[PDB]
Amino acid sequence: MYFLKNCPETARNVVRGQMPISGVKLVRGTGNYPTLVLDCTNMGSQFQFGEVGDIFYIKDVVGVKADTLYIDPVNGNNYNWGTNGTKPIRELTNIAKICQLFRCKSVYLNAGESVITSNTELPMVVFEGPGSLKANSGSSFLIKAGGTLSLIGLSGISTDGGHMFRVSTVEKVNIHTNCSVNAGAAYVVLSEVQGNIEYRQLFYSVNCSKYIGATAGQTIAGIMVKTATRPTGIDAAPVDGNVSLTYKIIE
Amino acid sequence: ILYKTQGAVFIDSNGGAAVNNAYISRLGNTNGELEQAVYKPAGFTEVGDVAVTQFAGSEVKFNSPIIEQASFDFVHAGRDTDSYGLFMVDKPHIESSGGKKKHSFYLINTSSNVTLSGVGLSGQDPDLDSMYFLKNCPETARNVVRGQMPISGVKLVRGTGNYPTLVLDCTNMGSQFQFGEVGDIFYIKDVVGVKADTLYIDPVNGNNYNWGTNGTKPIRELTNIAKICQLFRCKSVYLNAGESVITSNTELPMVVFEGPGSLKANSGSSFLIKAGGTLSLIGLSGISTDGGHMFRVSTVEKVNIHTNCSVNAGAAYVVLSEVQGNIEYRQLFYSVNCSKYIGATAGQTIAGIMVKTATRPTGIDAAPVDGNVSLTYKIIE
Repeated sequence: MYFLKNCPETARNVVRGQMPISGVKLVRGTGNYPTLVLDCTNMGSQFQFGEVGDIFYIKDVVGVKADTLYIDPVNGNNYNWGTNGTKPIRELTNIAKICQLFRCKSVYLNAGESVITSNTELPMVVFEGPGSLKANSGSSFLIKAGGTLSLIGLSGISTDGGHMFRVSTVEKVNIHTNCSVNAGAAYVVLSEVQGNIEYRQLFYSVNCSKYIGATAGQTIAGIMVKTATRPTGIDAAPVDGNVSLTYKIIE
Repeated sequence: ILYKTQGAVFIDSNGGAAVNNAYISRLGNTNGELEQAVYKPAGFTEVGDVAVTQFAGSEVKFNSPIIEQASFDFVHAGRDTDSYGLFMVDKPHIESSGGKKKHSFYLINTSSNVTLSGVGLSGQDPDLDSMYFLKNCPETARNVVRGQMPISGVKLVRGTGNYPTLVLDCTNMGSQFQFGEVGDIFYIKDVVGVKADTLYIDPVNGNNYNWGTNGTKPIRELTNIAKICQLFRCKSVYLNAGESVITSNTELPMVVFEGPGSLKANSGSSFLIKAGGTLSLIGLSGISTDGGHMFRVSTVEKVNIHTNCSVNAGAAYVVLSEVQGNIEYRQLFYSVNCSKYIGATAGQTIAGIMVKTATRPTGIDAAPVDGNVSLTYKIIE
């Protein structure tokens, strides 16, 4: 419908009214700045039958919501909105942005491994589904906002070497993992700022050198690890020296 | 147009057609409510003259029409097959002598975009008359309202069907919270740019037709308080004197509750906590249940429960986590009674607890929570 060619950072291409009844591909473009705005647009059933095209070009959304973002690394299509179960997207690249725009409460991961090869932000929502999450090429999942990130019943999450969650926000961060977790020789959580983190591992299994660490100046954290399958050797020292514990619940 | 039964009727293919600055009026109000529309959609069964009727996929653009003395100003139905046909009205000037009117916008199986110009009204029947009547509008439909509400109080919406579709898009509400009525809050899907600080509840004198956001017009039941608070971004709920009760599980917004009223969960129901934040009960005459757990938490986000009033959960718990929760509960003075402060249905919930009152079940100071809850901190003398 729209082609945004080199629209400047300050420009806005506002869309109001009602979308066509039949599905359409909303936008495509060229240029380094998103400018399309959905201002209370009546999307009809476009989430189910249409496509966004290129999500990069959407600047902001007002009055349009969706409860869940669906990902399918096998049968997904990035042209899709991703907010309707029958039209899931394929990659994780823009899931933080999409959840931000549509105020999603959860992300559903269909069967298969959803992978990242460079640092990618995760929205602070509930992740569910049979899929798994993987950080390759020594990348990390990024936590840039406060709230609670929950991984529930997933096939697991792991990295091929890098720290699993890099926290760059000073707001209260809760990490709730109810699935298998494996950060290998790295940490499950690395605070890159003077953080405030609560981490809780519920059942399944967890592996890491430290559950939580920080690059420098003291980070406060609370931790609960409820599972027999853990690095029992760090029960006495679950965090690095840059982290101070508010509470420790293990065993 | 000066008519008796129907002013104008637009049906089927009228793509791109326009009706600008129309002046449609019935000649007087007398017996207008008895006129029976001749050309109408199947979905319109009411009796009363209709100024403008539209159906079968007709989507004429109505710019600044002036509609007078009509029972129904506009009756519009989307196409039967796929709800096609946007109801488009920009700045209608609606008037009626004696304030006689049934509905201004009778929308059936459709979407709409209406901009108000501060002119309008709702009928004399304090129960059935409303500006909008939304009939069987599908889940994907949106009936958007922009502009300025009428200066005089009106009842905004009524409807039939299982899906909310009305959207307040930065609507200038004027003094409608104080003088008008929402009518049926169920039909409101979303609200943008419209806020209110407090929701007022009065189980004795309240009226559910009210918005509830103005102190002189409180609502009466707790059924939709969470929805209303979420829509208008309310910061607190004020409970007027008397007992506000629920008989089935009801969500509570995470805001401050104040006032002389009390909260009561009857027939075994529980209050539901579905979002993170802080729920505070300050100075109320008390909160209690007739047997169900007091607060059922279904969110994994951090939840703070602050009760500075009398709390009685009887043989049940004050808080039951239905998920792997993260809860902090603080009881300040007054009294508290329960079998356990916090419990969970399964796989460990973390909780912090402070109980500052001598009037508590001291028998559980040593074991304040069930086996599915692990404590982060415990502050009890």
